[PDB]
Amino acid sequence: DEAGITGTWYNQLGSTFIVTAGADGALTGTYESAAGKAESRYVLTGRYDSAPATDGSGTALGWTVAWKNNYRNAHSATTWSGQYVGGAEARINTQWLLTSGQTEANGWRSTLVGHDTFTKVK
Amino acid sequence: DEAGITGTWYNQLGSTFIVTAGADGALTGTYESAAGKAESRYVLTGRYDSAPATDGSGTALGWTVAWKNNYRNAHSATTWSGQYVGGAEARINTQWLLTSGQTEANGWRSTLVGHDTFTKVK
Amino acid sequence: DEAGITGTWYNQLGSTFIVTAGADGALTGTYESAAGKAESRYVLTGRYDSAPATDGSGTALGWTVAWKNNYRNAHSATTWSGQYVGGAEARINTQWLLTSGQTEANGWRSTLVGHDTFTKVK
Amino acid sequence: DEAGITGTWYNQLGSTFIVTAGADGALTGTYESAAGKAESRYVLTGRYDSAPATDGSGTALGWTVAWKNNYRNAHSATTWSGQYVGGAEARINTQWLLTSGQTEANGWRSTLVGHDTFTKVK
Repeated sequence: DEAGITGTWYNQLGSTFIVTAGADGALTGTYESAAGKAESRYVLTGRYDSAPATDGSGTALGWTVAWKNNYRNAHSATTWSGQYVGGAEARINTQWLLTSGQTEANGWRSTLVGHDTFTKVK
Repeated sequence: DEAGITGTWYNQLGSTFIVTAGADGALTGTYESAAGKAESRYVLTGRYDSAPATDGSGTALGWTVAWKNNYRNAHSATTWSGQYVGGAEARINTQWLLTSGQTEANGWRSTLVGHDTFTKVK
Repeated sequence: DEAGITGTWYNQLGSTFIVTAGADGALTGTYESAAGKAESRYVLTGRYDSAPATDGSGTALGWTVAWKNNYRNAHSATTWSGQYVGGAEARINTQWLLTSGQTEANGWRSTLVGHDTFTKVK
Repeated sequence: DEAGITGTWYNQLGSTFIVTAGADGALTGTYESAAGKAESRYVLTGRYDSAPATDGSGTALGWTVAWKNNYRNAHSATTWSGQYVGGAEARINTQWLLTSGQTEANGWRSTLVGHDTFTKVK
């Protein structure tokens, strides 16, 4: 599934995730968000299970983007946790957490949760 | 906060997170879980906001561990999203998502959510 | 939106949510899950914002089901948090948390997170 | 555990949750938040597993508050999912989701996640 994961993915928001999966579990790449306080591409890094089971289960993975690049600093970071499912309609199904830098008093309002689905077309 | 983040952290479960923060936002390191289907150390990678605001807000960050190393393969990955708060009781406050590889039919039961707090002592 | 919310909704799993919205914010009804350790109907109760803004924003709401009825006891409860959006393709968009009764030591593995979308057809 | 749950609970934010647990799984009561856009008391309703297992596992429960009362309308609702653990340091351990009414375009930024722990003292 190194082969399966590596490439360009798109989510339902129009965001673009470009990733290379390394042989021993690394994910590296760039993320471009169609939504929020984001412009251009941001570095991403993450991990995947390089030896998934072969019972039709997906391949567990995750990655993080900190929302800082040369154009913008959104004082926040998102992590996506999910799985890759291969085949003719290959998908990466995720849930994510977006934490923004807040005072310790405003900690309760720091973290958004949502869900993105990534496909190889759009 | 490169300085502040780099080092060894412990959570309320007894887990140990060793991390180096790089100058332009990288987090690399190892994670050893006191809980779950985990043995020894696992690679982690993530990102942090290398230029946080200076109003007392924390520093947004996240990282991922895929639960595969030479000893075990738990067909799963966790991502932690949170923030570093510095000072005499420095903390990394997080929420996490743990996704396990599942059939597409069992997707609804794939992802656990929780929260860990990391400190420099314990 | 009392009118809009009251009725029968279906999610992407084939589950059926029957609800009455009361004038001062109550939600009462029954839930029948197509997934998991569930049979027949279960009581639900919840709340909604009975005076939403009129800028095209949805109507905030939530409800809980404890997974006990005469046929089954799954020692667990789900809560759905989300919003009702009206019109020709009316939707209730939700995120949910499912907590299962666990020992205090297994607390970290107690809570699943996911997302359901409800429609008036299927 | 009807007995155990019924009463007044306090969380780490100073919020106060007053609840009655009914014999067949109902939770009714009032919630007063020390945090956020909240004043005075708000209705809550929820459910609990009225027949938990007796292996030391907690009692699964959840409830919802819509943030509207005579004083304020915050166009939002929170749901808490968690468990009651009895004994000399009785606790209700929760994760919560707070959804705010948003346009369908801003749906991705609608829902906060966090965690509250409730105790019988403070």
